[PDB]
Amino acid sequence: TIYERLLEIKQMNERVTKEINTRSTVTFAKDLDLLSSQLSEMGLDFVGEDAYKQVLRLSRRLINGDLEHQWFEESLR
DNA sequence: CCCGCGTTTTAACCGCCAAGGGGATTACTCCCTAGTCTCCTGGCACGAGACAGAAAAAAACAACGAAAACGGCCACCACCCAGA
Repeated sequence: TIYERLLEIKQMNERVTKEINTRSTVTFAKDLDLLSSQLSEMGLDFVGEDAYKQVLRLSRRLINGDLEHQWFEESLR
């Protein structure tokens, strides 16, 4: 069950790292501050590195309890 | 109408997990309250005077209790209709 729940994350990780590393803003949310800075202020946004390395790192953070089980949900959302 | 007993359904209860609001505490600092001296004027005691109200007597009226009249219901008689 764990292996099957991580294989999909692997494939989607290739594709989704490709995606996330090119998440464009538009023009007018920044001038008027219309984007969600919440997942960035506490560094849960997946910008900067792999997806099948931040999912596992976040899982570790969650098991140790350092990461809320609610914010992990949004970050994976 | 409410108690009693019985199926049938509902949700209370337990227990377990996850999250965080807010109780509780600590440390810093200041602004508010206690305290005190001097000043005085508001509140109290005393005196007074007069009018609001108690009283009162008398009249008006406004609640309590009998016989006649009117209306309604029941019984009896008369008239009309239906049946034998």
